[PDB]
Amino acid sequence: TSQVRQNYHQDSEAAINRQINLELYASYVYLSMSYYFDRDDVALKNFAKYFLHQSHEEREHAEKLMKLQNQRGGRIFLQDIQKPDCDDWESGLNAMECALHLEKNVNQSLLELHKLATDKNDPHLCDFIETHYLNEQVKAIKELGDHVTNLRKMGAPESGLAEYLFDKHTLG
Amino acid sequence: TSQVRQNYHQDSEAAINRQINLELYASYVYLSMSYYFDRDDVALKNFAKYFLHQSHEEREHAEKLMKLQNQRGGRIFLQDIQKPDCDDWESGLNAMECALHLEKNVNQSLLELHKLATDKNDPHLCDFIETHYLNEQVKAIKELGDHVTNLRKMGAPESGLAEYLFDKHTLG
Amino acid sequence: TSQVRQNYHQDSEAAINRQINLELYASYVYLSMSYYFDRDDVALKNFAKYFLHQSHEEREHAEKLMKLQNQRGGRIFLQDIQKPDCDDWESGLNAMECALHLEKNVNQSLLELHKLATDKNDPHLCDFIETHYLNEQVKAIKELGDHVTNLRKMGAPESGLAEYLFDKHTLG
Amino acid sequence: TSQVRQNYHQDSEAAINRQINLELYASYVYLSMSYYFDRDDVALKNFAKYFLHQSHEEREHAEKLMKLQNQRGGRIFLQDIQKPDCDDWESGLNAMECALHLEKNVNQSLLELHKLATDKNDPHLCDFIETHYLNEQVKAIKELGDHVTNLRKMGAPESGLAEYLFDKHTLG
Amino acid sequence: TSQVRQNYHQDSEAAINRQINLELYASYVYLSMSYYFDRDDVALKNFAKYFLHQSHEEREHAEKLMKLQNQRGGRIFLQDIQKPDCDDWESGLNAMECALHLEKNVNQSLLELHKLATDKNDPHLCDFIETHYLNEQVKAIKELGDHVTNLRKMGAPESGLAEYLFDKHTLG
Amino acid sequence: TSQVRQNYHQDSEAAINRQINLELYASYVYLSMSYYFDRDDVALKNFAKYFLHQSHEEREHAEKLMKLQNQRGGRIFLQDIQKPDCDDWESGLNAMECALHLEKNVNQSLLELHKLATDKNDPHLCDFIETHYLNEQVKAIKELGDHVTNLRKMGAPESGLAEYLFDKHTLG
Ligand SMILES: [Ca+2]
Ligand SMILES: [Ca+2]
Ligand SMILES: [Ca+2]
Ligand SMILES: [Ca+2]
Ligand SMILES: [Ca+2]
Ligand SMILES: [Ca+2]
Ligand SMILES: [Ca+2]
Ligand SMILES: [Ca+2]
Ligand SMILES: [Fe+3]
Ligand SMILES: [Fe+3]
Ligand SMILES: [Fe+3]
Ligand SMILES: [Fe+3]
Ligand SMILES: [Fe+3]
Ligand SMILES: [Fe+3]
Ligand SMILES: [Fe+3]
Ligand SMILES: [Fe+3]
Ligand SMILES: [Fe+3]
Ligand SMILES: [Fe+3]
Ligand SMILES: [Fe+3]
Ligand SMILES: [Fe+3]
Ligand SMILES: [Fe+3]
Ligand SMILES: [Fe+3]
Ligand SMILES: [Fe+3]
Ligand SMILES: [Fe+3]
Ligand SMILES: [Fe+3]
Ligand SMILES: [Fe+3]
Repeated sequence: TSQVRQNYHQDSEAAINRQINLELYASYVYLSMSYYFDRDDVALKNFAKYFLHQSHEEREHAEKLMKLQNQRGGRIFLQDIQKPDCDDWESGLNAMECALHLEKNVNQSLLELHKLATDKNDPHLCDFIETHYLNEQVKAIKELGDHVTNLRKMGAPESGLAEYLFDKHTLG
Repeated sequence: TSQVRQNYHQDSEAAINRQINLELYASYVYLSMSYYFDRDDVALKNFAKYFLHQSHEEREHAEKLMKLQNQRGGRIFLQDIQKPDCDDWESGLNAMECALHLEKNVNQSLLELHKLATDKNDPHLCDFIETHYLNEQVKAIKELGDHVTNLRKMGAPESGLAEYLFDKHTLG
Repeated sequence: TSQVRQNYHQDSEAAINRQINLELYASYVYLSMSYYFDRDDVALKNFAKYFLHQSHEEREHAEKLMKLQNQRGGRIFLQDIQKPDCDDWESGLNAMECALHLEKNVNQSLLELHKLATDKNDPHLCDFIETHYLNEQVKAIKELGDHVTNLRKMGAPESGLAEYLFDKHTLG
Repeated sequence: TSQVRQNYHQDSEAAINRQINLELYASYVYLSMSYYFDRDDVALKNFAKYFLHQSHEEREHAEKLMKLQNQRGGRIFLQDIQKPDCDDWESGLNAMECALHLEKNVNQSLLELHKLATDKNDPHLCDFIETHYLNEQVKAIKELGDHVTNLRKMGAPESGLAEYLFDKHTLG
Repeated sequence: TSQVRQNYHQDSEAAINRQINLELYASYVYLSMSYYFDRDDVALKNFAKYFLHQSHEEREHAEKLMKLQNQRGGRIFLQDIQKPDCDDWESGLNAMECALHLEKNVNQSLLELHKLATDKNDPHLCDFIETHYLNEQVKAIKELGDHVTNLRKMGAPESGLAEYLFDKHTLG
Repeated sequence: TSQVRQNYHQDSEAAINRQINLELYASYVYLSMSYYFDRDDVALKNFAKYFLHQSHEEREHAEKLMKLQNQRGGRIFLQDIQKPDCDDWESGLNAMECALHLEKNVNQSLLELHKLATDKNDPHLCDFIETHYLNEQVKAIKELGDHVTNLRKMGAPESGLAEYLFDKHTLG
C-alpha cells in the first residue's frame, strides 16, 4: 500500500482507471472525425480544426485523471484504446450529432463516478470531479446542441451550402 | 562540353528543357483563366487573383529549372509557348476542374522526369525534383480538389450565389 | 477513386495506415512510462517530463501521416491502440532501454515503408519519409543510446543516487 | 455586345490583342537573354539581372493591356508566344543591341496603335497609350542607346575586360 | 556492435571514413592556396580570404561526416592528411582552376558514396548526402566555373591588372 | 630573396615551418579526442565540446604562424598531418592526461624555437613567440593539470559517476 494513500477506496481507483480509458477513447473518436473533414471529397477545414481541438482537450482530461490516480496513491492500469465506431462520419451534422451523443455518455460515466465517490465518502474525489469535469461536460453538451440546432435549421445535411457557411461563420 | 558538367546525361538535359516549356505553358493557362474572371460579365475578382497568383508561381518554377539547367552545365533551348486550350472557361467550377487536370498532368511529367533521373543515376537531379517540385504538386492538387469539392457541394455551377460566396469566403 | 489520387499504390496506402497505428502505439507507450515516473514511490519528475514530451511528439508524427494519407487520396483506416507491454517499467535505465528498443522497431517499420515506396516508384512518398521521419529516428536512437550509456556508467539501476542525479543534470 | 462597351472600335480591340502578344514575346526574349548571361561560360551576373528585370516589366505591360481590354468590354484572344530569335546572344554588347532593336519595334507598334485610336476617335485609348507606354518606351530606348554607346567606347565586345567592368559599374 | 547501429553496412562505414579524409585534405589544399595569396610577392588579399573561407567550410563538412559516423554507430578511423600537390599555385586563375578540379573530384567521390548507399538500401545515408552535400557541390562548381570564365575573359593570367580588379570587384 | 626579408635566418624559417605542422597535428589530435566523446558508448558531450574548442584554437595558432612566415618573407612549406596516436582514448581522465602530455611537447618545441631565435639575434621572432605562444601554453598546461587532478581525486577513471559529474560541473 502506498505511503500517500488515504481514504481512497479500491472501487474508486478502478473507476478512475475506467474513466481514463473512456477519455482516451473519446480523444480517438474526435481524432477520427477531424481527419474525415480533411478528406479532399469532404473539405470542411474548420470542422476538421474544431474536432482536432476537441481531440487534444480529451487527451488532456485523460492525463489529469492519470495525475489524480498517482496523487491519491492508486495505480494506473491502461487498456486498449478501441478504434472508433465509424470510419465515415457522413456529414458535418452527423458528426456533431455523434459528438453530442459521445459527450452525454462521457457525462453519464462521470456522474456514476461522482455517485460512487459520494457512496464511499471521498469528498476530495467528489470535488475533483465537480471542479474539473462536470461543468466542462455541461458546457460542451450545450455547445454541441447549439451547433446541431443551427445546422438543422440551416437545411443540413442536404444543403451543402449550409455546412459550407456554418464552417465559415460559426467554426471559423 | 561545359567545364562544370558532371554526371548530367543528355536525356536529362532534354527533359529539363521540356519541363521548362510545360511550366511556362501552365503559367500561360493560369494567366488566361485569371483575366476571364476579370471580365465585366463574369466579375469574380478573387477567382481572378487566385489564378494570377498561380500564374506567377508557375513562371517562378520555370525560372528555377532554367537556373538548374545552367547549374549543371546544360544548355537551355526554348520553344513556343502554346496558347491555352480555351478562351472561355465557362464558370469558376469549370476553371478549378481544368486547373486540377493541368496540375496532375504537370505532376505526371515531373514523375517521369524523376524516373529518368533515377534510371541515369543522377541523385542531385532526383533530390532537386523532390525538394522543389513533388510536394508542391501534391499540395496544389489537394487544394484544387478541396475547391472543386466545395463548389460542387455548394451547388455550382448552376447556383451563381455559390460561386459568389466561394469567391468571398474561400478565395478572399 | 479520389480525384486527387496519382501514383499512389494500394500497398502504400495500407502501409501508411499501419504506420499510423504504430506511431499511436508508441505515443501510448511513452504516456505509460511518463506517469510511472510520476508515482510517489518512483518520483523522478524529469524522467516523467521527458517521456511525456516524447509521447506528444509521437502523436504529432501520427497526425502528419494522417494528413499525408488524405493528401495522396488514400483513406485512413484506424485500428485499436494496444495497451503497452508493461504497467511497471522498473527503473529509469530500464525505461530508457525499452524506449531505445521501441524506437529501433519504429525505425525498422519506416525503412520497410521506404523500401515499398521505392519498389512502387513513389518518389513523393520516399521523400516524405526521408524528410520527416528517417533522420528524426536516427537522432532519437542516438540520444537514447547516450542516455542508456550514461545511466549504466553512473551505476544505475542499483544506485538510486545515479538516477536522481541523471534526472537533475541531464533531463532537467 | 458587352454592357460596358462604349466608343470601342472592333479594330482597336484586335490591335490591343496584337499588342498583348507582342509584349509577352518581348518578355520571353528578355527571359532568354537573362539566362544566357547566367551560363557558366558567360557569367555576367548583372547583365542577367538587368534582363530578368526587363522581362518582368514587359509581362506587367502585357497584363495592363489585358486589364484595359476587359475595362473597355473587348475580349482577350491569346496567341502562341513565339520562341525568341536566338538561343545564343553572343556578348553583352550584342544583347544590348538586340534589346534596342526590340524596343524600337515595340515602340513602332505602339505608335501605329495610337494612330489607329486617333483615326477611330477613341481619346481614352489614346491617353492610355500616352500615359503608360509612350514615354516608357522613349526612356527604355534612350537607356539602351546609352548602354550600347558605353560598351562600344569601352572596347566591347573584343575586350572581355570592358564587359566585366560595365557589368560591375553600370549594371551593378 | 553498437546499440544504435541499424541498417548501416560495413562498406558504408568505411566509405564515410574515406570521405572524412578527403574533406580534410580539401580543407588543407584551400589553406595552402589562401596563404599563397598572402605572400608579399603575390598580394591578392581577397583571393586569400576567399580560399580561407573555403578551407573552414570543408573542415565543417568533415566534422558533419564524423558526427554522422557516430550517429549511425560506426567508428571513425582517421588517416594522415596528405600535404597538397603544389606549394606554389602560380596565379589567381590557376588556383581557381585547381579548386574547380578539386571540387569535381570531391563531387565524384560523393556520387560514388550515394551509389553505394543506394546499393545497400540505406535511405537515411542517401538523404544525408543529398541534403548536405550534393547541391552544395553543384553550387561550388558552378561558382568556380563562373570565376574561371571571368578571369580568362579579363585576360588573366598575363594581365596582372585583371587579377587585381577581379580581387577587388568580385571577391571583395 | 623576398623584398621584405630582413634579419630572418634560414634556420628560423625552417623551424617556423616545423612549428606550423606541429600545431596542425595537435589540432588533429584534439579533433580525434572530441569525436571519441561523441560516441554513443562514451557520451560525454562537454568533454567533446571542450576538445573541439581546443582543436579550433590550435588551428588558429597554426594560421598565425603561417601569417608570420609570410610577414617575414619566408616561404611556407607544408607537410603531411600525421594521424593521431590513438583511435580509442579510453576515458575522460586518459584523454586529459594525453592532452597535458601533448601541450608540454608543443611547449618544448616553442622553447627550442625561442632559443634558436635568441641565438640568431631575431628579437622580433622572440617577442612574437613570447606574446602569442608562451603564456598561452603555460595557461593550457596549468588548466589541464587542474583537470587531471580533480578527475583523479574524484575517483576517475573507475568511477563513471566522477566523469559524468566533471563533465557537468567543470566542463559544462
Ligand atoms: Ca473493435
Ligand atoms: Ca495552337
Ligand atoms: Ca492486449
Ligand atoms: Ca531527398
Ligand atoms: Ca518558331
Ligand atoms: Ca494626355
Ligand atoms: Ca606526400
Ligand atoms: Ca602513421
Ligand atoms: Fe472529457
Ligand atoms: Fe477492437
Ligand atoms: Fe468534453
Ligand atoms: Fe509548377
Ligand atoms: Fe499553336
Ligand atoms: Fe503548381
Ligand atoms: Fe515516431
Ligand atoms: Fe489487447
Ligand atoms: Fe521518435
Ligand atoms: Fe513594353
Ligand atoms: Fe514557332
Ligand atoms: Fe520597355
Ligand atoms: Fe566539401
Ligand atoms: Fe605524404
Ligand atoms: Fe565545397
Ligand atoms: Fe598551440
Ligand atoms: Fe603516417
Ligand atoms: Fe594550446
